[PDB]
Amino acid sequence: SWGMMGMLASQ
Amino acid sequence: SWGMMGMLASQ
Amino acid sequence: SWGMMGMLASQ
Amino acid sequence: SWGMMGMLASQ
Amino acid sequence: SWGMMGMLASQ
Amino acid sequence: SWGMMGMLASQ
Amino acid sequence: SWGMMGMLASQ
Amino acid sequence: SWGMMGMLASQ
Amino acid sequence: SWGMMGMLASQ
Amino acid sequence: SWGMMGMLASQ
Amino acid sequence: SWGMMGMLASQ
Amino acid sequence: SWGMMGMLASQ
Amino acid sequence: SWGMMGMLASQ
Amino acid sequence: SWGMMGMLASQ
Amino acid sequence: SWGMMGMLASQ
Amino acid sequence: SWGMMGMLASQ
Amino acid sequence: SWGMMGMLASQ
Amino acid sequence: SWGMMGMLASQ
Amino acid sequence: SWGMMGMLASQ
Amino acid sequence: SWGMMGMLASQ
Repeated sequence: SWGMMGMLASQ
Repeated sequence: SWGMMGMLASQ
Repeated sequence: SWGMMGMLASQ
Repeated sequence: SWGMMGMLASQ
Repeated sequence: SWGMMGMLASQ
Repeated sequence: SWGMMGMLASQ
Repeated sequence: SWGMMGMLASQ
Repeated sequence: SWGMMGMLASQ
Repeated sequence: SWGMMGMLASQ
Repeated sequence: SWGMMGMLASQ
Repeated sequence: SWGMMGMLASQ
Repeated sequence: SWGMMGMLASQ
Repeated sequence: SWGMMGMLASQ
Repeated sequence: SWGMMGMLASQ
Repeated sequence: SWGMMGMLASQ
Repeated sequence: SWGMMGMLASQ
Repeated sequence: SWGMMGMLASQ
Repeated sequence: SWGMMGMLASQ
Repeated sequence: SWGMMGMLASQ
Repeated sequence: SWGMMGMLASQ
């Protein structure tokens, strides 16, 4: 089993 | 301004 | 079994 | 302005 | 079994 | 202005 | 079994 | 302005 | 402005 | 079994 | 401005 | 089994 | 300004 | 400005 | 089993 | 089993 | 200004 | 300004 | 088993 | 088993 999380934020 | 997030889960 | 979630927001 | 989200589940 | 949900909003 | 949503379920 | 969903929005 | 959506399910 | 999303599930 | 999700947004 | 994301899962 | 996730954001 | 984070777990 | 991230998992 | 975490922040 | 993670950010 | 950190664990 | 990081794990 | 940690900070 | 980590930062 495997999981991934990705987040990108910019102003 | 910008923002994006993503998640993936697999069992 | 598997699931995905994606979100994108911008001003 | 813009925003979109998506979800997918598979058992 | 599987389900999907998609939403898009804009001003 | 604009907005659209969709759902699909399959058992 | 299989399903597809496609959405396109533009201003 | 424009918008179109589509869904297809096959068991 | 523009936005499009797509999902495909196959069991 | 397999699934895919793709999203594109632009202002 | 621009943004795109993608996910693929295969069991 | 295998999964992939890709995200690209730009202003 | 900018910021991005990512996590991956595999058992 | 620019930013991109990617993840790949294979069991 | 293995996990990874990556973070990038900038002003 | 194997996994990879790559991130690139620039202003 | 800039800052990035990373961690990897493998059992 | 620029920054990139990468990780690879193989069991 | 093995682990790694890397940190970089700059003003 | 083996792992690698690489980081590059510049102003």
